[PDB]
Amino acid sequence: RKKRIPYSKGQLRELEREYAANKFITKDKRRKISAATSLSERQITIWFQNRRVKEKKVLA
DNA sequence: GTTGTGTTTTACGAGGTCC
DNA sequence: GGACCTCGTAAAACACAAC
Repeated sequence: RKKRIPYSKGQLRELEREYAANKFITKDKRRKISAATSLSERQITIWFQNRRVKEKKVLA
């Protein structure tokens, strides 16, 4: 705990790209995106959790 | 050029599901 | 008995208004 570190443009690109392809992360694509983005698997799992909330919220 | 103040983006854990 | 996602929460870090 904690501390709040925003994700860079490059990381989000990669994360948004895979999400646009499949909303849900696999274990294999998770460890691929980690290597490519240098983000932790945990961070990635969390961003995905939070990204689904957003897609849900934004329906309006 | 900065004080208002929403809203959004990262964490995390109780609560419950699926192996 | 951990891996994991419904929602809830908390606070960083924006995004606008304004005088």
